[PDB]
Amino acid sequence: KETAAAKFERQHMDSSTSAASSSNYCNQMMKSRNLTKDRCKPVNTFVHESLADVQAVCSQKNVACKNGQTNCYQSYSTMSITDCRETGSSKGPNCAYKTTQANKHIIVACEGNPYVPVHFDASV
Repeated sequence: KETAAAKFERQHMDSSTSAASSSNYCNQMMKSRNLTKDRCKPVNTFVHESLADVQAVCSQKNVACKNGQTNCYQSYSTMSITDCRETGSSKGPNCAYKTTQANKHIIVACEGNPYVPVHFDASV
């Protein structure tokens, strides 16, 4: 099975662009990253920064996690991101997503050795 670190990269990293290119970005990306396999993942955020920049967040601002955990970190600077949210009439096997691009700090949960991102908690 996929490691937590690898799953985080597949689900949340997109260093190939600098921002959601169009309104169909999420429809394409959620498919390409295999997040629409057996169900449409309802919500997912892609970060448009280098993997190195996102991994660096694990040494940045230590904050509590939504779930009350303490291995969360908030990026010191804002980053380009794209939030993908499934929309109402979305059923299957065709998933429909609304694409919302923004520049915000990200909060990720980290763990392991190396100490890398394993979950995307939120963006502020």
